[PDB]
Amino acid sequence: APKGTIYLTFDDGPINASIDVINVLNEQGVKGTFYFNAWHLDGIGDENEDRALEALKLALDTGHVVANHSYAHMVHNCVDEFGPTSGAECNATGDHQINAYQDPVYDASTFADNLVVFERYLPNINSYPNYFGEELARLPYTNGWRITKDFKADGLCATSDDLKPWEPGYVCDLDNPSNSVKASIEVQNILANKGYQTHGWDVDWSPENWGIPMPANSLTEAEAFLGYVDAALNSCAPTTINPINSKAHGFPCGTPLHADKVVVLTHEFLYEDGKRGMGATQNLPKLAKFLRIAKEAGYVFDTIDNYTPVWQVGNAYAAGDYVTHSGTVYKAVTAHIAQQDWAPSSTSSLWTNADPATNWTLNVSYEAGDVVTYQGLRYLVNVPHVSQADWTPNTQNTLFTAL
Ligand SMILES: CC(=O)N[C@@H]1[C@@H](O)[C@H](O[C@@H]2O[C@H](CO)[C@@H](O[C@@H]3O[C@H](CO)[C@@H](O)[C@H](O)[C@H]3NC(C)=O)[C@H](O)[C@H]2N)[C@@H](CO)O[C@H]1O
Ligand SMILES: [Zn+2]
Repeated sequence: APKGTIYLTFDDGPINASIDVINVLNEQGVKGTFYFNAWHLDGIGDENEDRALEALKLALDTGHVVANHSYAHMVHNCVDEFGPTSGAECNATGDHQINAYQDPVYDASTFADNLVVFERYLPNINSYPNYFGEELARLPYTNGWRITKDFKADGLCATSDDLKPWEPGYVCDLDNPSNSVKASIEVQNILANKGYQTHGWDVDWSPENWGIPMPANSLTEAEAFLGYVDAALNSCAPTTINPINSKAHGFPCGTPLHADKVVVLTHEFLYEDGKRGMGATQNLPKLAKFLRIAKEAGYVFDTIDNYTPVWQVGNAYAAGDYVTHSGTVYKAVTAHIAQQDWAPSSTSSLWTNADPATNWTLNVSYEAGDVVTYQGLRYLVNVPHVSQADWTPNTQNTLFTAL
């Protein structure tokens, strides 16, 4: 038996430093989840990205999961007209989390255009089992969560309308949050309706002190960081974390799917000797040590696509157990042994659809007070039922009422 499961996640690649992080993981057989922005493939990301596409292939060919972090990390929302140099301009002012989300519908279509750009550089990318770019996402700067119908969170302080949190006068206020944070929540609901899950994080391997001249140099030591991981296990880390920017407000603490797991967040550019410090010189052995000793401490590493386990012939499932089957979440209705001829489906009596989306869907267990969207209209659930073809919201005056 294992102590728990760590999910190593790496934001904001593929950059030339993705290559070196991958080789450290590959030396120890650990596989990681990589949330990628494809503008590094167009070389407009203002980093070292000569080998970005080489990095993307190395990740896929050595079995790491690739996931959708949007095309340009919402840098169009920081400049006034997004173009080649926008990545460089926005690094001058450092106004990244300021007005990070504005038009939710445009911002969300940035995840769509991400996929179009990947498939253009790696035209055979859909043939990799590891490519989850259509199904797994993470919002820039936001500790947001869309996991199941009953497992969602939101980062209510992750972005700002005016000031940075280290500037005098920054007041957060979860009761009326920033228009940027409001926009970020709409983006998640849009992605959820497209069939995505989104994962935030339990722990952040990041600078303890971003203000420092070389902020990559202040990365937590591995031994100490194993301490933050042991700290975070079953302790509902996303609400207790610091700063209040990276908090996941509304995290369903105690939820069963999160038990015995820790999602670690890091950035590849923290592992590069360069503009942010001695990243490779100081932190690549940090990461190597963390794998050796976290294994010793009793952990097993995995990738986010298994956080929600895949339905498997031969496993015993209990009522209320969550699985994934074709990138769609289901909750067991009936304890049973899963056999090949009754996998989850839109008509299974053994399973109900539990995707965190909000359009009306077949085989969902609706509670009263739920709202669904159907043929462009919003209906409210008057009576708890499991939906089926005959009960479309626009024909069942009893079950649904139009808003
Ligand atoms: C500690 C704190 O006050 N806030 C934490 C955030 O720092 C952090 O979110 C991360 O912020 C980074 C700084 O903005 C940001 O890096 C930027 O990313 C873009 C895209 O790669 C680059 O163009 C910028 O150069 C880069 N900025 C810098 C200074 O390197 C990260 O993308 C973003 N995730 C989160 C997670 O650590 O936690 C907050 O609490
Ligand atoms: Zn990011």
